Amino acid sequence: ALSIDEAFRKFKSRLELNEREQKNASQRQNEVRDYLQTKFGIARSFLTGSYARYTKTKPLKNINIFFVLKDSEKHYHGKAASVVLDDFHSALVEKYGSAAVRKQARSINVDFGVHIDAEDNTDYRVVSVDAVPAFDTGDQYEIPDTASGKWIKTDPEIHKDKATAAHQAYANEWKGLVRMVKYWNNNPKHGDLKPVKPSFLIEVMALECLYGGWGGSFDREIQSFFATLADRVHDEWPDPAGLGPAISNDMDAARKQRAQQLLFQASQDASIAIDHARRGRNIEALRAWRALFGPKFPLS
Ligand SMILES: Nc1ncnc2c1ncn2[C@@H]1O[C@H](COP(=O)(O)OP(=O)(O)OP(=O)(O)O)[C@@H](O)[C@H]1O
Ligand SMILES: [Cl-]
Ligand SMILES: [Mg+2]
Repeated sequence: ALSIDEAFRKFKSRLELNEREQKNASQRQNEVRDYLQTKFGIARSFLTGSYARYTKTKPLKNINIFFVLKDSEKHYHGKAASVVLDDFHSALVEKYGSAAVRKQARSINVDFGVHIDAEDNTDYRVVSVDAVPAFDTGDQYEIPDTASGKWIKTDPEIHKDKATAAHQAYANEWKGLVRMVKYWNNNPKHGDLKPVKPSFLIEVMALECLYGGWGGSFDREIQSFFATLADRVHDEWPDPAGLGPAISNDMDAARKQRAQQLLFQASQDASIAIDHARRGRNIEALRAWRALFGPKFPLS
């Protein structure tokens, strides 16, 4: 019979990237890069965002690939964001069909048609990539921004370095706790709209909302993490690197109130699980944790 710690560590391992998934991400990168280089001047590409920080939850969706545009494409830098995104969109629809391709704020999503079963298993295949037109300006990158109509600065290496620093200060448990809350945020039980938008905001908040080092127990850490996220979701959350626009403006007021309510509900659901465990009702506690997170949380 599983202890609470044993169950959380199994959950954590189920959310870790493995070698077969990595090989699949690399293969999709080759496929999309080789194609896009026939349509645009692209010097190089790279896997980035949460995928590269080991903070992307499962199943693996919306893996960012920056496609670094050559000087021959510099005309795009002085044009509206929708122009380069339109061109990337049309190219990718031509190859993958309209149903598979979706415009996003700072990327085009390509969905490979990989089946996600009800247990969140894909036979070790990535679900989709976010294709990002990008210019390397020297100090950082610039990518298209639908909200402003223009281009914004981003340095994913600052995000990576600070995720690594938080993780080292948290006894190597920070990244896993982030992936667990992102798994909860993705739970179909919440409906069509996730509690927190974008998912990246959970990680930005966690840089401040996990603190004091690792406390030693997953269940208390998760409870307090949810409670802190509820209390702070209305704060301003700038780009931590100080380069791009704030991360906290994608939710309108009603959406943020809902975010706070669902995060607080999660903190209460976690408290119930903690109370079960305190009283020796261990299979009851595991059932409470599974109802909160979803099927990847184990009962045995
Ligand atoms: N406002 C911003 N300013 C600068 N960089 C940003 C901004 N928003 C996002 N980023 C960078 O772009 C990356 C991709 O954003 P995206 O929303 O696609 O999430 P992601 O990395 O896939 O994370 P998740 O798995 O949580 O969705 C981020 O991880 C971050 O490095
Ligand atoms: Cl959403
Ligand atoms: Mg993404």
